[PDB]
Amino acid sequence: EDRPSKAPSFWYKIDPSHTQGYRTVQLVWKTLPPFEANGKILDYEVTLTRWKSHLQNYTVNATKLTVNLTNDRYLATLTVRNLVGKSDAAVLTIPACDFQATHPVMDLKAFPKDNMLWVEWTTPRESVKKYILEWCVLSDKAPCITDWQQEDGTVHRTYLRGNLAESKCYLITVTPVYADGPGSPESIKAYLKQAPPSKGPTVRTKKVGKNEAVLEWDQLPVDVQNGFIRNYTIFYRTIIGNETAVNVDSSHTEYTLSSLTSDTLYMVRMAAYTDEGGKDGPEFTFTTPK
Ligand SMILES: [Cl-]
Ligand SMILES: [Cl-]
Ligand SMILES: [Cl-]
Repeated sequence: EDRPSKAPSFWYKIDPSHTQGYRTVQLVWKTLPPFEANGKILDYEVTLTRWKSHLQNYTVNATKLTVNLTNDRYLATLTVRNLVGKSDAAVLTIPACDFQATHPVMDLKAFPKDNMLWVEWTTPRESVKKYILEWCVLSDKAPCITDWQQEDGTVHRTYLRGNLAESKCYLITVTPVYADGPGSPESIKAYLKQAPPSKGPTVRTKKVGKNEAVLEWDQLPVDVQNGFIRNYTIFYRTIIGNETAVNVDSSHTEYTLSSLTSDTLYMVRMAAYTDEGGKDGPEFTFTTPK
């Protein structure tokens, strides 16, 4: 048989340590797909070498390792081992603490097609070794827990290899990786599929005159949007009259109704719209003074 056929995908997250002078580094990798593992994975090995210092090695039986690094630059390697031998290594530079990330991807966009969420960008002008893509759902009913994947340096379009949901807003971040460290990240929001909002805006009067009323409302919580809100519509009518409808820019949170009749009972509601349709909020009432 054969040893594993490629290095695992390999990345890290870094934070300040409780110990002065150190950084807590969470090294992470993905279990190779079975076709690349070529047999039972026995374990992994990480090495860490600080510039002009002694190499540290760790045997790991898991897909994550937490280490304490100084503020210096490190070379990190990861190999996966099976009964036959060791894979080629995944290699990263973990830069010194004064490292300035530059050279982000340009023209980042994301869009659904064929039931996958595609992400594409213009390649940076530098030689990219590989890319890290990260994503999480934006929601007030669940924290942003990231999943991630790795791409070869020649890639400029790919799809997220997760099993995603419709009507959820994904925050997607693309980071180029260079020989000397990560590039600066860029992020975009996108939906695998949009739907009409689950709730409409709740409208209230700020001020009411004989012939005008100032309305205001809070923006919809992201969770209930189910897509990018493109615009609102205000519908209003005298108690005895026909309905009037006026469109409102999605970036606004106030609007003045005009040409109102004095001494009159008004009923009013608003709807919010995504590309897929709209949803009415609750009806509200006010009476103009005489
Ligand atoms: Cl991956
Ligand atoms: Cl965006
Ligand atoms: Cl008025």
